[PDB]
Parts: sequence; C-alpha cells; structure tokens
Amino acid sequence: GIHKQKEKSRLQGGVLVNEILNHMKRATQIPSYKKLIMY
Repeated sequence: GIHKQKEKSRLQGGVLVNEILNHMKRATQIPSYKKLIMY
C-alpha cells in the first residue's frame, strides 16, 4: 500500500514538485547548519 491517505488537494502533475529534490542538491553541498572547524 505505497499509496497513503490524503487531506489536501493533489493532482497527477503535482508529482513534478518532486523535482525540488534536484535543486536541493546544490544546498546539500553547503547547508546553513552550524560550522566549527574547516580543517
């Protein structure tokens, strides 16, 4: 049952949103977390 219940609207095309992950990659290379040492 990969498909779960829904509460809000959602159309097939909406799946496109997944593309977000791609762009997210960029940030994944350097998030806004807390840094201490570089070496």
